[PDB]
Parts: sequence; structure tokens; C-alpha cells
Amino acid sequence: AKYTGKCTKSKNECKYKNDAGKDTFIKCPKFDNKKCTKDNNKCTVDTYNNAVDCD
Repeated sequence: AKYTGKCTKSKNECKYKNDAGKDTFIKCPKFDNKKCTKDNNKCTVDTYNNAVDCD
């Protein structure tokens, strides 16, 4: 439950797994003002209701 990964300030893209270990990237629509702006930061994907936890 709740996937954990990191994004990239380059173009913003939180990485995580959907099936189990499938390296998949996803933007941070949750915080359009506090989205991932760091490299290899701390962000978790919540498919439960589509909402990442970008730093």
C-alpha cells in the first residue's frame, strides 16, 4: 500500500511502481504549487485516489 519513490526537479516526475516493481513516472497534480522540485526527493504515489506526496 502506498508506493514510495523519488522525482526529478528536471521536469518533475515522481517515480514509483504500479504492479510491483515497474519503474513508472508520474507528475504531481496534487500540489501544483508544491510539486516535486528536487532531484531524488521523497515522494509517494497513492493510486487509492490518485494523489502523490511530492516534497
